[PDB]
Amino acid sequence: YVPETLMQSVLELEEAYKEAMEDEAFQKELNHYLKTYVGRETPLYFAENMTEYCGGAKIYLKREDLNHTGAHKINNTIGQALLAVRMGKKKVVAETGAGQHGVATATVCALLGLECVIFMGEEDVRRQKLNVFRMELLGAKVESVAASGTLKDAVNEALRYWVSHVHDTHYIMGSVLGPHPFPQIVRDFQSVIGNETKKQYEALEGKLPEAVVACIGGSNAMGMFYPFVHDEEVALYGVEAAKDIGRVSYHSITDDEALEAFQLLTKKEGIIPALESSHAVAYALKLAPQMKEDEGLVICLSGRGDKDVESIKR
Amino acid sequence: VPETLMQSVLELEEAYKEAMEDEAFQKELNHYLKTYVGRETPLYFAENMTEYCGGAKIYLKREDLNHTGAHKINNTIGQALLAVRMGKKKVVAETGAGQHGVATATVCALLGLECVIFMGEEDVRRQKLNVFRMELLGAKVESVAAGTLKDAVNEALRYWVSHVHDTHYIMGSVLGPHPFPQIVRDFQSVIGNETKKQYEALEGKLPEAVVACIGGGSNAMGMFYPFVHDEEVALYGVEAAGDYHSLLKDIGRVSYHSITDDEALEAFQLLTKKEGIIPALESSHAVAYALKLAPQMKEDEGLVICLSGRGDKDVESIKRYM
Repeated sequence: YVPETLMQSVLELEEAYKEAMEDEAFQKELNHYLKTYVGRETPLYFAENMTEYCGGAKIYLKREDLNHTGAHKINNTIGQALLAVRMGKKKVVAETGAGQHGVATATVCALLGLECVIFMGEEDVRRQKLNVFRMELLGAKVESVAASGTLKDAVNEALRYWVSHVHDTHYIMGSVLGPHPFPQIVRDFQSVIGNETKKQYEALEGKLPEAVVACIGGSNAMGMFYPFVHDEEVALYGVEAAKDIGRVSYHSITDDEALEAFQLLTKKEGIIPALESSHAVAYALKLAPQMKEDEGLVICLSGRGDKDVESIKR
Repeated sequence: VPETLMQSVLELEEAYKEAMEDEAFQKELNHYLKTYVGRETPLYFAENMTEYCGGAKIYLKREDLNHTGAHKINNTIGQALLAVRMGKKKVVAETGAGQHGVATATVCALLGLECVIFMGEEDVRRQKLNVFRMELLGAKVESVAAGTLKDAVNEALRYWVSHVHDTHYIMGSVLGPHPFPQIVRDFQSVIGNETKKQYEALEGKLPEAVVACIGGGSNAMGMFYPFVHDEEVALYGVEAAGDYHSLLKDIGRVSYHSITDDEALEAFQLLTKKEGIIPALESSHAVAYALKLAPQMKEDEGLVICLSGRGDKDVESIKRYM
C-alpha cells in the first residue's frame, strides 16, 4: 500500500501512529532509548540560592539542558524515528531553520541506522556553518534550498521530497504548524517533559506546582504545558523575546533582562543557560517575589549557553 | 590553624574521616549527585558500534550526561561539601585543561564559596571556553608563569597553606600528597560502582573489559577501582600518544595503551556516524582503543567504555582540520 499524494501520505502516517501508540512494545522501546540514550528522566532541581534571592516561591528548574544534544527537540525526533523504523522505512527527511531540529534529526538517524536528508534555506545555511557541519558529521545530507531561500521554502521542498520518496521515507516535522497528525505526534512525544515534571514535583511537594514558566520561541513549550492543561489551578506562563484556550498568558523579556538572568543563574546556581532559557529565567525573576514561600514555580531549561566558543562570546 | 602543608593535610585527613562516617553528609552528597549532577548516568548499549566491530557488545558509560558534561564534578561536589562541613567559605583549585577548574567553579557558585583557580599560562591561552566558563561562574583565574600544571599545583599548595584558616584546596590531580588521591578515588567510585551494578543488571555477569582514559593528573581509578578485585575483568587505561595504581600497572592488573591523534579522530568520526554521539577528542582515544579490542572478543562478551566530555567543544577545531 504505497501513497501517491500528500493526503495519502498523511493518512498512512495517521494509521501507523495509532497502531504504534497501542503497541506496548513500541512504548517500551521508546522508553528504553529515552532512558539509556537521551538520559531521561532529567532532574527537577531545587534552585535554593535563586529562591533565597527572589524571596518568594520555591524555584525549580526542569533540566532539559541535560538531555543528550543539550536540548529537548530530541524527545520528538526519537519518537518519530522509531515510528519510521516501525513503519519499515529506511530514510527520514526533515527541515530546519537555526539547526536544532536538524541536528536532533541527524542524531537519531545515526542512532537508528536511518538515512537522513535535511532541507535548509540557503540564507540559514549561510549563517549556521557549525550546525550544518554537525549534521554532516552525523551522516546527514544537507540540501541548501534557494527556491527567497527561507525556512518556508525548505519546508515545501521537504514535503515534496517526502511524497515522492514516501515508499521508504518518513518526514520528521519539528513544528506544530500542520498538517495533522504532525501537531499531535509532536505534542505527544514532547509531553514527557511536563509528565516528568508533574510526577517529580508531586513526589516532592505532594501537590501540583502553582506556576510553570517556559520560553515560547517559534510552540517550544507544548511539551511542558500540555500535561498541565487540564489542571486549571496551575498558571502557565509563556515567555517570548522582544493555545488560545486562555490557559497561557504571554510575556516579553528584553535582551537586557535576559542577560541579567543569565548572569544570576550562572553565579547563583552554577548553571550556564542558553539565551532563550535566560528569557524564561528572567520572567520567573519577576514572578517569584510576588508568590508565597509555600508556593512553587517551575522553569523549563533548554539549550546550553556554553556548548562552544561562538555561543559563549556574549 | 595549620601553618604547614603537613598540618594542613592532617586537618584534612581528620575532617574527611569524620565526614565519611556522618550519615547526614552522605545523604546531602547523594542529594546533590542525584538532583544537581544527574546521577546515575546511563550505561548505553552501542548497537551500531557493536555490529561494526563484529565482536564484543560495546557499552558506553555516559559521563557526558552529567551537569558540566564531564565527571570531574563528582569529585568537586564531594570536596566542596566537605569544605562546608569543615566550616570554610573559600576554595582554591588547580586545573590543567580546565575541566576540573570548571567543575570546581560550578560547585562554588552553587554552595556560595569563593573560588580561586590556578592555571598554567600555556593552558590559559588555549582553553578560552573553559576560562570564560570559570570567570562567568565567578572564579578568579590566576595564570601561573612559573607554566605547566605542575607549576599550578605548586602554586595552589602555597596558596592553600597560606590561607588554610578559611580556604580548602579542591584537588583534582591524583599525584598530590595523601590523602588527596584517596579522596578523589572515593568520590569518583560512583562511576565504577554504577557501571558494575547497571552492567550486572543487564548481563547477569561482569564485563570482560573496561576501557578508560588516563593522564593529565587523572587516574580513571573511579571507574577501575570497583572492579580491581574481579580479576576476570580486564582493565585498560588509554593515553594520548605523543593484591590491592602505578602498582596496578606494574603487576599487570591494569594495562596502558597509547592511541594516536589519527586513530582518535577516526573513532570520533565513527562514534558520531554510528551512534549520533559526538565525543570529546580525549574520550575518543578510549573509543579508538575499544575499536581494536572489540573484534578480538567473542559475541557473548562485553566491553564498557567510560565516555566523558561533550564533543561540541571540538567541532570547531576539527572542521578546520578537515
